[PDB]
Amino acid sequence: IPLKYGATNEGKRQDPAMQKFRDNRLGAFIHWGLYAIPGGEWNGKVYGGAAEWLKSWAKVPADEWLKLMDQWNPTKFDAKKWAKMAKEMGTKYVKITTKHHEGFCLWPSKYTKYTVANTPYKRDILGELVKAYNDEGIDVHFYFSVMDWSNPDYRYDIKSKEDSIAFSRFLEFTDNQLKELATRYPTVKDFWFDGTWDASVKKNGWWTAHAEQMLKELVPGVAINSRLRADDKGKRHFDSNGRLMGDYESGYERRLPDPVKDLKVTQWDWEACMTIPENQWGYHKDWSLSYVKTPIEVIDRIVHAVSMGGNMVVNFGPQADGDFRPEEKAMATAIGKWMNRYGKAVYACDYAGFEKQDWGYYTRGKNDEVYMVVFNQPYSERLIVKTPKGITVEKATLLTTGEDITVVETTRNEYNVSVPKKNPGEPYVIQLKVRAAK
Amino acid sequence: IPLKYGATNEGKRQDPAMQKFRDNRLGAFIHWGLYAIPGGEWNGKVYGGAAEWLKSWAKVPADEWLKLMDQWNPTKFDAKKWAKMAKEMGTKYVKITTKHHEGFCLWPSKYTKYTVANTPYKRDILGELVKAYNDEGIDVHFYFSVMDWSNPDYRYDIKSKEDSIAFSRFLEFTDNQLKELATRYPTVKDFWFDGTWDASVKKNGWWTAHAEQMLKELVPGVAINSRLRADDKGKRHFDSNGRLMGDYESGYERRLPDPVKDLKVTQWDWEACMTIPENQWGYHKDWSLSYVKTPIEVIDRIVHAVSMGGNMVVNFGPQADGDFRPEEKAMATAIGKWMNRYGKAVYACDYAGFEKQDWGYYTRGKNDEVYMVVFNQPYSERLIVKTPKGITVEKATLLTTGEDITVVETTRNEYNVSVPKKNPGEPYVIQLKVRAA
Ligand SMILES: C[C@@H]1O/C(=N\OC(=O)Nc2ccccc2)[C@@H](O)[C@H](O)[C@@H]1O
Ligand SMILES: C[C@@H]1O/C(=N\OC(=O)Nc2ccccc2)[C@@H](O)[C@H](O)[C@@H]1O
Repeated sequence: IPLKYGATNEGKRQDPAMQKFRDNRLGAFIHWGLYAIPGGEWNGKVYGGAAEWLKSWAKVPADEWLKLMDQWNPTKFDAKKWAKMAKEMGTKYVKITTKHHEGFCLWPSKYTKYTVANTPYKRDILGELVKAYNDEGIDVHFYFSVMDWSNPDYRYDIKSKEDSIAFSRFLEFTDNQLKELATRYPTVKDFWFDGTWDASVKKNGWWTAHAEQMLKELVPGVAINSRLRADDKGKRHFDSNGRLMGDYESGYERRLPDPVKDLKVTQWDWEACMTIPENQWGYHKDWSLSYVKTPIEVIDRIVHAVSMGGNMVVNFGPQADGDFRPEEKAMATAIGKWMNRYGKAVYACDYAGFEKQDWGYYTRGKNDEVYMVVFNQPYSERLIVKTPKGITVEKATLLTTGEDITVVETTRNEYNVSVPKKNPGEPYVIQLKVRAAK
Repeated sequence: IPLKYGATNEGKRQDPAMQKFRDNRLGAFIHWGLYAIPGGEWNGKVYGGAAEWLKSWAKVPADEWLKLMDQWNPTKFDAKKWAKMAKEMGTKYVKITTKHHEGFCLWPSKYTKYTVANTPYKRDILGELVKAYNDEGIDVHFYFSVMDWSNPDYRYDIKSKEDSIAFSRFLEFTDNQLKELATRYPTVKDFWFDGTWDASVKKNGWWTAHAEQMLKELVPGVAINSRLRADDKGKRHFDSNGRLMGDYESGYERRLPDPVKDLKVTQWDWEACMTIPENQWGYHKDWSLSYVKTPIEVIDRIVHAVSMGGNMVVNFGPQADGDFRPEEKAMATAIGKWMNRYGKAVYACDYAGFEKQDWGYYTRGKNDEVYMVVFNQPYSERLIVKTPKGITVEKATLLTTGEDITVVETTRNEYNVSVPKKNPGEPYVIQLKVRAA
């Protein structure tokens, strides 16, 4: 099908900027906005829904919601501390909410009064974060919500002549903010779009293709996520020729691809994001309301992503005062101790092409290292490895100690790899040397 | 498709005899015959192939092979010590080679001279084992090879009038031995046929249906394996309508059914068999030539079978002297030590209807117990349980202790059934209380 506004990449991008986005592998997400103030409570009622949607849950008028700017004073905010927290965690990039659905900008936009500038704190939070993260060697990605609850020219659908004209004004406004972010903060490496699912955006595929090109023209090598993009026909993420639009698929949140049934995902770049609670992105005061993931449950999902050729981003919702809740400091600390030991099987790794086994995941390094990441320790003391046609295992090594690991052939294309003599007592890595028959 | 010699069961038999066959779940195989004497070596060459096929590997003439009878003298043999070893192991049934391809009979058959009777030992080994196993409360099943290298009336195909005349004589001989086993040893619970794959048997489907019928008449509630059976069109195991013949499917000697892709096996009774080495059933003197399974690799396979509504039989190949090699005594000892702790999860258990998880297998007790048989201990300290649509986990208990196990709900239809407060330190069992509505 001829499309003017469909996909622009033939397979994965291999330019250095995309290779860096991919090699980074582990990200953090920051959700910070006016929603951190009520933290899921409005007018004495606590709402179970995602805190950053509280304006919706509590049916708050825009005027009353955005009045929260008068209370915005994150006195314990310290962009250097935040960047050290991310660096200690082992995050290679941070994705920041520049503007959520609420419409409150974390940078002093000249296109709205609903920004950091018009609060008691006054400071350009986005700018302080970009510089602090960048000083730590950490890449910065901008989340941006097209849907904007603060602009009455937004429309969910086009059902009239006045909807058409208002939505045209809305797209001009959106272009102004996007160009302003690209120009103010040229170290930006990615635009992660949200609030682009409505019938209104679907009917403006041309506009989604325009925003992608506009930002690519302003920011050499910038990445753009698939959630932005609709084609000529208003088909999202993948065009009507089934090709991926944008630079990477960003449709995975809180259910990762099946390691046996979804090997299709290894054909394109992709990024999963995840919450620590079941479904809280912004600060919610009461994490007793849903299940809260442990560090290992989070590390399992990071390795799972990389094992299938994808990035993983772990969300944080900072407190209204500018500090991180205890649960989130414990998470970043725990992930960071594990990444310092075992990160060689995450950073710059990818799909290995081996059949999934029960003990954990395989990942593949740039020089054909095959890492076994063991999450489930067999009582048998043998890790089953089934090799693809023509692949043999020549050696196994415990990554953290360098100790040689016994490898025994059990049948054609199957080995037992021995567990370490001493139980590592957490998820661990055995590095395989393998050979391809010519 | 209209069939006279297709399936005789509609779904699973549920008479007490089949319920016993199924509840037993854990079997032992015994491969014992003349092949135990050479143990895979013939004229100074050790053959790497299955030792019970040595006659075929070394191309031994029947006359020369069957002369091994002259050396058959297992003076270390004691059926009571065999029946005790099987009892310690937690085996509920024993499948015994009455006659393997070589055609040497472990019972004094009237229809051939190639029997224990015509050896120095003289004694009815089969009858001795039947009594010893039965007195320890162990069911006894008869392996029987229709293909018989001792009888020149055997044919692989029927391509001449002489082929027809000879094979007809061979089927008469086969019926005689089958009738003789069923009458001499009426405690027999099952006949597990082998040597039935040749065009000669496939083209005589009527006969396979006759041997099943004849044995079911002589032995009330006897089981008959799928391997015997060919229908009217020569379709084996499953008839041309896709319906299982005999009382259970006998396969998965190479690989067990896949826990995700082959849930279809839960629809019929089935039994897997396995070797401890990669492919040795009869005694082979050199177990260094292939990989030898550890006890936990064997218990993994047993639990896998029951988790998919199947039986598992672990093979033993006794030495020519009538004793068992050190590796087989260690295996039997270890399987029993584990089965005494955790056997509630195996005996009289079946498919649980739960989505397979990485840490191990579900089995279902007769009263809706759900056992998590944990082989792969998560560092997370959380065992993921996705329940089917309309099931909840009310509690969890370390089977060996009484100790209660924290269940946490995580999403709709998912839990972190906690691991036991203390790590059972081997494949272990946590028991779940479920509830539907
Ligand atoms: C990154 C997160 O994502 C969102 N929305 O994304 C989706 O709705 N994703 C989605 C929905 C259905 C299927 C797949 C993805 C936001 O509304 C949320 O507040 C947060 O910023
Ligand atoms: C029980 C064992 O089984 C045999 N044959 O069985 C099979 O080959 N079984 C099989 C093969 C393919 C698919 C399913 C079952 C015999 O030749 C062997 O000596 C041993 O007695």
